[PDB]
Amino acid sequence: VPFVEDWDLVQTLGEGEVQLAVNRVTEEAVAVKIVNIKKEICINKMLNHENVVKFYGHRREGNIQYLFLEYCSGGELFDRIEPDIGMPEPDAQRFFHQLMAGVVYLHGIGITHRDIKPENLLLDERDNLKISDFGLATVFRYNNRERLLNKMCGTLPYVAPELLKRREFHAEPVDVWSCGIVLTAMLAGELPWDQPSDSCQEYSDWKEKKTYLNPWKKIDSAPLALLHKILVENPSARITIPDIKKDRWYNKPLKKGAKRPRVTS
Ligand SMILES: COc1cc2c(cc1OC)-c1n[nH]c(-c3ccc(O)cc3)c1C2
Repeated sequence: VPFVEDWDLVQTLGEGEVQLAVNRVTEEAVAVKIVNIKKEICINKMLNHENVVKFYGHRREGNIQYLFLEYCSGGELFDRIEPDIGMPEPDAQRFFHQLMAGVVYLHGIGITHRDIKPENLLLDERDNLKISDFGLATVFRYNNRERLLNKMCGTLPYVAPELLKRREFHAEPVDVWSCGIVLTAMLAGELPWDQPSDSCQEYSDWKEKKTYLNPWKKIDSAPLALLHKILVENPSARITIPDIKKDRWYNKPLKKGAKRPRVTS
């Protein structure tokens, strides 16, 4: 079948750069990443899950690497968050369920993302959350042996406090913490601190349990009981994903399914 391997770059999705590519024959839409990268390709080749951005393949034309990835027409979770407001709680709960399914998957295969934030959480046509960008990702468990991390990476507002205080740390509690910062952004439409350090007034207020202040003031007591268990400074006392799935707000019926077509009489 001629020309089925030809793609047209029709618009920039993000900045290397990510372009929306449309197949000349089929009109199938994919996102093409134009660019460390050797590790990114190898990690993406291991991934196959409904809440992880699909990897179709890669091609190298000289010095330029072309990564063929899933186009998520719903865009970023970031653009669903209304500044200083957030989003309806049943939406945030459904996105948080999906974020956990993805993170459970990655952790089960011994991969840590290390930069979870709403800019990286994409949405497909049915608003299904997909984790993206494996550029900072790494193997923390191999041959059933865990290796402690020491490399400082991520984005300061989403980084766990042990990354700024300790030489070495477990990988899984770091991704749990960032998921708790994402949940805060979804329910309050604002980040609680610039970084999780004692020098940060907002961070000290949280540790002092001053939940009468923002963003905690905008969050209902049931999701806020969950954020109290996630945003725990000691990563050994911090809630794990198996225990998150047992949380009351996490199991609270709130959201109806996607409205199906209906007629009366
Ligand atoms: C800013 O808006 C968007 C951004 C983006 C998309 C779609 C958007 O709007 C529909 C999209 N699909 N796949 C990807 C994407 C896929 C893999 C990756 O590593 C990085 C980005 C993006 C970014």
